[PDB]
Amino acid sequence: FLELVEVPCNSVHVQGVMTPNQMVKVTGAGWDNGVLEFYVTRPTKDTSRSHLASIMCYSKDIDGVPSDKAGKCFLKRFSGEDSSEIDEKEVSLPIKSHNDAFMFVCSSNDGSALQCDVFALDNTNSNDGWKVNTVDLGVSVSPDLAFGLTADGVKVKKLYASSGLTAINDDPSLGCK
Repeated sequence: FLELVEVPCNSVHVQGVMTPNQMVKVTGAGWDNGVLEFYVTRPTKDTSRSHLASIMCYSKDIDGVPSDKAGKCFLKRFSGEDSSEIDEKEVSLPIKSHNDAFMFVCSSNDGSALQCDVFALDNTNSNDGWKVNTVDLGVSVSPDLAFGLTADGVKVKKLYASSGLTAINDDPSLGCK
């Protein structure tokens, strides 16, 4: 959307702060097993990182997932001061299954709040089209935010950021290649 450039790495690490209206995009075709986690981390303030926010999606198509979790997604917020968990909350997102294709598109409208558009193509009925819901992550932009996925076997993971965003593209520890 607009001028998105692929980030040749495994996650999107922003240099500095996100100005308003730039975007980062994380896409995949699904995952193999377990929970899908979309993360936003920030630098801890020795040079380590801490979660700022997390979206965890439980597949409706894996036997044994609790009935109160299966096919649901949850937003976990963390304190931007002591890295403490503030709260968890169910959020309405179109990702229902680990066989769905999906995209996360995150931006800050005013340089302060972070929100993401979450797109999914439901595998269990891929004959409907794409669906999208927007989620406010309920945290504020900090310098040097990182965005990515943590999951067992994400299929065809690709990453993009706005042209005007400074994204790390040469750190071998981020799988940059």
